[PDB]
Amino acid sequence: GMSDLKSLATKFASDHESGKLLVLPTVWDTWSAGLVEEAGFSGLTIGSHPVADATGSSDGENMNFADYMAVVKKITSAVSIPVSVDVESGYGLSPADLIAQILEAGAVGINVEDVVHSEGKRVREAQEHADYIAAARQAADVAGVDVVINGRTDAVKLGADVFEDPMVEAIKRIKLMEQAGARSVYPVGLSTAEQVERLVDAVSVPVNITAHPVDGHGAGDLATLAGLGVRRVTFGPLWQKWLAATSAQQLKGWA
Amino acid sequence: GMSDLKSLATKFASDHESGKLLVLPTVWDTWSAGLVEEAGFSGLTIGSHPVADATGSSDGENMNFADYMAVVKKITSAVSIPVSVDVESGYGLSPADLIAQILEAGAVGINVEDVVHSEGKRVREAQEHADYIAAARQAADVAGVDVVINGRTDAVKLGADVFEDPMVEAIKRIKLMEQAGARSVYPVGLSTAEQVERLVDAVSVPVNITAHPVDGHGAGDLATLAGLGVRRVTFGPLWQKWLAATSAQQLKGWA
Ligand SMILES: [Cl-]
Repeated sequence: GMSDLKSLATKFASDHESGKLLVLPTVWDTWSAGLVEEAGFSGLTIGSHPVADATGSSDGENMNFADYMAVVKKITSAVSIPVSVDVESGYGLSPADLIAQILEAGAVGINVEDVVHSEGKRVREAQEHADYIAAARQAADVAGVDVVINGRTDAVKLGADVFEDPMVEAIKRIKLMEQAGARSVYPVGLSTAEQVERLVDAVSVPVNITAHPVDGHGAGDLATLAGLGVRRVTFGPLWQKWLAATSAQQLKGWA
Repeated sequence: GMSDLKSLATKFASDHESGKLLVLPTVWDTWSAGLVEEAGFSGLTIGSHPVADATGSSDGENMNFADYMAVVKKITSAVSIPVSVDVESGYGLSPADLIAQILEAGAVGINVEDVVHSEGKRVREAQEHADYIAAARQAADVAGVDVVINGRTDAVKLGADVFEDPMVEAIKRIKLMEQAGARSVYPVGLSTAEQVERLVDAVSVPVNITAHPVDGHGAGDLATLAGLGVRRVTFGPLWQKWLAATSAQQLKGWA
C-alpha cells in the first residue's frame, strides 16, 4: 500500500496549511520521541544541538551527517507521527542529496539555515539561500513527497553587526523562502510581540518561534502567541536544557 | 590508555572498600553522563534499560552488544570519573570476553545478573552464577585491572514463585558472589528496611540499592539507608523515568 512516508508527509503538510498553531516538541532520541507521541502531539522535531550533546559531539555541523541520520532513522522508526529534522545549513550537501538522505532516514521535514558551518560560518546571500530551499523543494517534488521545508534565517540573531536593520532583512528572507517553496519559515532569535507580528504578517505560511517548555517565549504567553498568529512552536535545545537544570537541582540532594 | 584505566579502576575499587556511601547516578548517554560529572559525583553507572529505551531497543539483551559498547565508549570518553556498565546477564559471552569488551569500552565496573536472557530467562544456579563472577574476577586479575564487579541477584524480585524463601536465597547468593570476588553486590527488588539491613549485614562489601532521585527507596530516604549501612546507591531506570514523568506533565501545557 501507500508508503508511510508519503502519508506522514501529506499529514504534516496539511497540518501546516490548516492555520492551527502546531506545537512540535524538539527531541534528541527514541526515548524523548516516544514521550511526544504518548503526549498526543501531531508531529515532532529533532534538534541538532540536543542530539549532538547526547551523542558525544557538539552543534554547528560537528556531527558526522551519517551518524546523525542513523539517530533520525531510529526516531522515525520509533514513532508513528511525522518527524522533522534540523539539518543545520545542509552539511555541505547539495539540496537534492540532502533531501534524498532525510527521506531515507524516514523524515518528512527539515530546517535549513543561512549560516554555512562548512564555510567558516559564512552568511549566505538572501537569494542564494532561497535558491538552496528552491532546489530542495524541487527534489522533494521530484521524489513525490510533501516534505515540509522549514526555511530558517539567523538574521535577527546575527544582528546589527551583520545587517543595518536585521528585522527588515529577516522579513526579506522569509518572503524569499516562501516564494522558493518553503512550507514554514523560522526567523530565529525573536523576543518581542512587535517582531512576531511583523514576521507573521509578511508571509502566508507558518512562522516558527522557539519556546522554553516552562518559560515560553519572550513575545508573550501562549494565548498571546496564538493571537499574534504564530503557527509553529518548537523547543530547540530548551527541553533538554530544562531537564538538565531540573536534574542538577535534584542531584544536590544526593551529593 | 591502560594506565589511566587502571588508575580509574583502583580509585573506584578503593572507594568501594573505604566504607563511604557511594551514590553512582545511572545514565544513558553522554548528556546525562556530563550532568553527573558536573554535579560532583565520584563515579557513575550506565543503565541497560534506559540506554535501550533511548536507542530504539528494549531491556533483556535485545540490544546488540557491540552497539551498546559503542554507547559505553562515548560515555567513558565524555567523563573523567569511573564508569560502571550494567551488562545484564553477560550477553552470552564468556566472562573473559565480557571483561575484555568492557575494558576496551573504557569501563571499570560491571553488573552481572542471574537471569540468562539468551537461555529463555533461565535462572542460573547459585554456585553457577558465583562461578561466572569468579571467572570474571580472574579475567580482571589477569588483565591487571581492579574492575568493580557488582554481582547482581534477581532472587527477591523473582520472589516466592521461584524461590520459596527469596531472602534466604538472596543472602546465600550475595555471600557466594562476595566469595567469588565481587567488589559489590546488588540484590534487586528490595522494599523494606528489614530486607536492606539483613542483606547489608550478610557481606563485608557494599550492598547496592536502587533509589528514585526524588522518592528514595521503600526502606527510606538517603539518611535512613545510610543508617542501615547501605554503601552503594544507584538509580537504575528511575532517573530517566522521573524525567519522563516530569516531561509528560509539562507537555500537557502545550497540548
Ligand atoms: Cl542554540
